[PDB]
Amino acid sequence: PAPAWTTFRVGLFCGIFIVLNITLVLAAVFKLETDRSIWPLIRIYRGGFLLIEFLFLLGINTYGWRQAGVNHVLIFELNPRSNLSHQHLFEIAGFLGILWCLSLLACFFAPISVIPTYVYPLALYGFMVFFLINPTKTFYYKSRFWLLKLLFRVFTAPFHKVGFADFWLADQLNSLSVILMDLEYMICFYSLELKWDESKGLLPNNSSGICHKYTYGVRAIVQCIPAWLRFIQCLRRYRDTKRAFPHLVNAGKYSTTFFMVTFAALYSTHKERGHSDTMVFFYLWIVFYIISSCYTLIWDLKMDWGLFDKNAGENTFLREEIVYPQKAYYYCAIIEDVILRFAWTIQISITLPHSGDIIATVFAPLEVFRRFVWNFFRLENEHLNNCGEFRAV
Amino acid sequence: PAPAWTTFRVGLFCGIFIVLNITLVLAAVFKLETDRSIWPLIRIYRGGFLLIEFLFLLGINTYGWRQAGVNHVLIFELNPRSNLSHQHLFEIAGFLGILWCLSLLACFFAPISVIPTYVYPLALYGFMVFFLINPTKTFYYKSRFWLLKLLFRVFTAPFHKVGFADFWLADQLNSLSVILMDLEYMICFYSLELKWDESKGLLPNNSSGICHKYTYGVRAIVQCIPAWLRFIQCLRRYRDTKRAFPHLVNAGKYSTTFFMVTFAALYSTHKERGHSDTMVFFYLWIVFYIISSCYTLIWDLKMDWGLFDKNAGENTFLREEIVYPQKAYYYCAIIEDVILRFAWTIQISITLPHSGDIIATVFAPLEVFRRFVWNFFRLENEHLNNCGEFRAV
Ligand SMILES: CCCCCCCCCCCCCCCCCC(=O)OC[C@H](COP(=O)(O)OCCN)OC(=O)CCCCCCCCCCCCC
Ligand SMILES: CCCCCCCCCCCCCCCCCC(=O)OC[C@H](COP(=O)(O)OCCN)OC(=O)CCCCCCCCCCCCC
Ligand SMILES: CC(C)CCC[C@@H](C)[C@H]1CC[C@H]2[C@@H]3CC=C4C[C@@H](O)CC[C@]4(C)[C@H]3CC[C@]12C
Ligand SMILES: CC(C)CCC[C@@H](C)[C@H]1CC[C@H]2[C@@H]3CC=C4C[C@@H](O)CC[C@]4(C)[C@H]3CC[C@]12C
Repeated sequence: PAPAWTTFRVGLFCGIFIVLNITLVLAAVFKLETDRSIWPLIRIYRGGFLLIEFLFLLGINTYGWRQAGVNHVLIFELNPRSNLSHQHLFEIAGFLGILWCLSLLACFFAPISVIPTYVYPLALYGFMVFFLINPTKTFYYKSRFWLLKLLFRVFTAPFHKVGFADFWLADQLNSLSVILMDLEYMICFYSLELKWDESKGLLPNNSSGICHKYTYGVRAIVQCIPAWLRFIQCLRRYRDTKRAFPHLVNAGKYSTTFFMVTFAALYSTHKERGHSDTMVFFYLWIVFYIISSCYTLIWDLKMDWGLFDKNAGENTFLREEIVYPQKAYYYCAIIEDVILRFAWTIQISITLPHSGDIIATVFAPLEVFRRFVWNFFRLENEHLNNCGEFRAV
Repeated sequence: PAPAWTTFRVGLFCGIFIVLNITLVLAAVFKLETDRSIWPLIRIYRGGFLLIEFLFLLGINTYGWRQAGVNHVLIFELNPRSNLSHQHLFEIAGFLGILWCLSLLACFFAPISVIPTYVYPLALYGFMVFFLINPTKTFYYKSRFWLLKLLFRVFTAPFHKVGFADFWLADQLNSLSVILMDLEYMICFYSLELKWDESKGLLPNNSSGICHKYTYGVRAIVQCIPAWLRFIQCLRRYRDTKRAFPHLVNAGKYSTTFFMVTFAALYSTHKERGHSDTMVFFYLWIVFYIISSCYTLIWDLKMDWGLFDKNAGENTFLREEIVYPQKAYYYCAIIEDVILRFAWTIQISITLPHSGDIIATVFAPLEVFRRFVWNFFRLENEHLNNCGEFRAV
């Protein structure tokens, strides 16, 4: 198992997190100003919230993979000596989620003198970066180094060889593209919008902004920077393997992801300008959201998971062999990976007015939950079918 | 060891406790009224605070006894099958200390409608009793029943046989007599002082009370109800063993505890009345505090612990054999069991005006700490010397 101090730290951090969350809710109901816009803060903190949520669901995944015998230490090609058990991710999640609640609380109370209240997001997202690139061999240096060496083979896409960890993380970034949007919004807001002279700044004097629009191609390019990576990765895998079916057909789906965003952006620009030929684009976009919400779905079931098989037997649209104990799980996941998959690319085109933002903030933790369920059966099908194509035996 | 859920609960409760304590301090600095007396609440909550503190130091003791090999399962005559490890007392302490902080916080905010704010101490000290006398076999029913059957052989003193658990708890109640004083104050305050019509009540409209004085022979009788028990227990042990030295000389020390309290009470009554012959008592009291602060001290070292031995050897006023690893511990305890033991019976005679209360509240957690250090070497000397006189071999 794990030492008795690691479980103590897990519990301590989760308790502090719970109490600080309740205090956050109460202070937001009572101590709030209710006179200035709160969105320039909601986005900046929504990024980090999605990160913390993702780091806890990934701790639950590493427990489900071990209880069911998936052997994720050979698939990732990890080291069978030292690995992060679920209690080592439940611990980083809580630690980084304590500072998030502390920053969000200080941005409400501002319980200090002349120091401005816009330095708290900078402090939080500076500490979150310096926790990762600490050169001193402490606080999980082996894991952070294994992750830093690998976040470098992903962003420089076509110059390396694609292993399962590169593919897994590059596909994990597809459902985590809100972090990039909110990391771009922080920069464009701190650069040319927030007035440093005023002592409040983060909640500006209003109740009209220039960085959350689909602007001159810089919100759309960051929106699908996580599809460009996997497009090039599949093209490289085709260039190397020469098996033209799976890799080319696969890249043809991120290709569709490319068209939806550009057509939505074109329509948005044309109407915010007020051109007469705007509506012709709105008919095209709808075709790409219907085309690409299906392409990525009939691929999750038939090829990623491998469920709708012909020689199933008694399993009624599942595989011949299943690993997870029960059998209702495979049907709840099937019914969920269509409901949550339709809404996922609404939120990619949609990222319209202030009613078009309480939808993005609500659906953002539902694209990091759909990936949490993807990770469960992708790894299982990779274990007993080797369908990724990445292992000789 | 222990299951991985018990350590998680330990950590969770300690984290919630820490955060709620910091919130308590902040709300007492800021949200306070600063217009009404706060003592009628300080006493009522000081009782429960001492209880919670005692239940955590006793968890540390059960760890020190096991790491050093004291074998407290045979001395107490426990069951070698199921016993509370230190993590099962670290858990009850935190659980009961969460409700304490919640009650103390509600008494500050009063964050509910017409319901009065004096029902929170009643709620807390009703739940603390009903956690113990739950007939349903859940939430440590074996331990709570072993304790309830034994709190009955202690209060009915001379009709049972004195084992080590009876003596141990009856001597533990000597340094926990503030709980009884604050349980008597709660009753005499809720009975004839607090006006139920007013919605605040607990903080009365003032900045003159009739229940914390050394009153007509009730505060003093409850003050030394924990010395009467051990007096009778030693008399019974003499009646049975017929060895007249240790038991009679032992009872002769709680006899001295009896005289200090009555002389202090006589002096206090005579001066608050204003009699001319008051000061003659103040010379007697001082003789009993000097006589009885020495009697109980030269007994802790020579007979309870057994340190100042003649055949020590190289241990320089310790035993021939010592169990705890280091050797500075035995000297810090020697130097502490005189400093903290002089002040212990100041606080018994004292319990004088409002300057005579910030001393009792401050010294109350220093008589529950001096028993925390007693428990360490009493059990060790009982282990390797059998000096209690309670085991044939
Ligand atoms: C504005 C908002 C911006 C926020 C910026 C924040 C930057 C990043 C801060 C995140 C902190 C994450 C801490 C590091 C987590 C380490 C997890 C890890 O790598 O372990 C994964 C585990 C196997 O790791 P082992 O250590 O056992 O390997 C040992 C032998 N070499 O086995 C596994 O299952 C793999 C799990 C890997 C976790 C992947 C996390 C990816 C997160 C980085 C993406 C960031 C872009 C936004
Ligand atoms: C106004 C303020 C008033 C407050 C009123 C509150 C009333 C009491 C509420 C207290 C809750 C305490 C919960 C019970 C604690 C149980 C601890 C216990 O008994 O275990 C002690 C342990 C051995 O116990 P085992 O269960 O292993 O025995 C099994 C086989 N028969 O081995 C040990 O080392 C012994 C430890 C025993 C702890 C003794 C605690 C004594 C506290 C009661 C005194 C109360 C008077 C104020
Ligand atoms: C109708 C919809 C919304 C239902 C929601 C689907 C969710 C709750 C279902 C679908 C996938 C399921 C998971 C699939 C497999 C495992 C592995 C197992 O060892 C623990 C249960 C666990 C961890 C399941 C938890 C429940 C689960 C997450
Ligand atoms: C000068 C005075 C105030 C010093 C304070 C004395 C205190 C801190 C000393 C005296 C008795 C000591 C304890 C005696 C023995 C043990 C058992 C051992 O396995 C752990 C250390 C521990 C738990 C010690 C902790 C430190 C201790 C509590």
